[PDB]
Amino acid sequence: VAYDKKMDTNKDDPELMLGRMRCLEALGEWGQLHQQCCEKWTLVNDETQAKMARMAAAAAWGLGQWDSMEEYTCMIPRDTHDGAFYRAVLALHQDLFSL
Repeated sequence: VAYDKKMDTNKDDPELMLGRMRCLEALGEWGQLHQQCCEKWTLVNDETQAKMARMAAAAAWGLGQWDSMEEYTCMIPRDTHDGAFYRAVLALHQDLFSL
């Protein structure tokens, strides 16, 4: 509700969308989350796309679009735990039982 009010003013800079992507994440609603993600994934910077990448992957898995999951996951840095985990689940879904 707070971010709804806060953004009733206008669309603004980063650190301001990430919050309500996160709340929609924690609430567990994925469809609206992906609706938001697609509308804005392009017209935003890269290091910010990096910030929303994990959310994009999680919502995409929620909707079962691995075609979207694979294009989302190719940005996540390798040193990150969640990046490795999501790459592993992506590969396991497509039956590559060696890597």
